[PDB]
Amino acid sequence: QSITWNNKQTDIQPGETIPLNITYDAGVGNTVYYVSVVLQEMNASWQTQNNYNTTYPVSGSNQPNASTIDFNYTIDSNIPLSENLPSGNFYLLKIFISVNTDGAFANDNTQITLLNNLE
Ligand SMILES: [Ca+2]
Repeated sequence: QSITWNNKQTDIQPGETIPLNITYDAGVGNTVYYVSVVLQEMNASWQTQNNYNTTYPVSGSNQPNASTIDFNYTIDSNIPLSENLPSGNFYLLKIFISVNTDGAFANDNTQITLLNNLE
């Protein structure tokens, strides 16, 4: 199993939408269970502290095991800016595929900065 976010960007302003282009493949012998995108606040040990707006752009049965999709992912306008997080904490855009009913996973989790471009 594999998954890539093909059009990465480093930052986003809360309230904006990221137009994700995502390639995934469940892998030979596997069946896609879902593809999920969720914004996470992490600590310095890469342990999740908060999860925001969990989405499942691929889900259900009869989905293609491998495809490239476009998916608009929104950051709520009131999620705290990166500069206002506790020391060492950061945002990670979790982008991942589950195969075989959560039997195995792969990810293209990508660090992102939430900032206010007016400031
Ligand atoms: Ca990666």
